[PDB]
Amino acid sequence: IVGGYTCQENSVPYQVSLNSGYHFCGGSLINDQWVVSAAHCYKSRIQVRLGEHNINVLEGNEQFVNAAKIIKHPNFDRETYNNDIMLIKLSSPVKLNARVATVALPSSCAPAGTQCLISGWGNTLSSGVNEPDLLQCLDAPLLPQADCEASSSFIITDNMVCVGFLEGGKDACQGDSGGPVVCNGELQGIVSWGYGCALPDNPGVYTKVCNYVDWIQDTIAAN
Ligand SMILES: [Ca+2]
Repeated sequence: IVGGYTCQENSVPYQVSLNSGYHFCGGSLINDQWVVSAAHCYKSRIQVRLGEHNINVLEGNEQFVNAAKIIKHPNFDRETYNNDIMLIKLSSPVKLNARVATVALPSSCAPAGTQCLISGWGNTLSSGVNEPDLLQCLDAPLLPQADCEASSSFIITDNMVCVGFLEGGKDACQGDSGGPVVCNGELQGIVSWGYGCALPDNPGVYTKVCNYVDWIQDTIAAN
């Protein structure tokens, strides 16, 4: 997260870190045994880390659980990142508490202008790379598609939504991928891609979770 602020410790209880020997993506806890992330974050094996604040220091609220099933959306397109969503079923249910909690799925597609919270342990620089120890937060609004593409060097599909600032300076970045965009207590987006990070005229692009509520529920029920 570039241009954000350090989240208060465990203040984003649904935020998880996907780890394969190091942090590589984020995710969101949606029930005691399922995590939703981005399909581009797929790996053959993944350890899910919950209750984290400092990912490099054991602070006492961590729960590390291995992924049992890692299910990418069947229509995920690696070239365009269309349908960039994935479900992870944990090998065992986690213990839900104040610091490890679930986030609700969207009841509808939120409108442009809705204020949200984006979070993650991704790169904090708009140039170069800096991986933060502590979870970063960013208050950002959903943007109108037309506004987003006006002077950007990209376009988005109906399964994507731009979130952020047209002026740049504040945005998600590499390492935040798969993480949450929560608005009014509902997961409306998943960090997916962008052109650079925090660059003017190039807001971040996120998977529009409201288009996948049925797939998510069906998948969970089928497994
Ligand atoms: Ca820790």
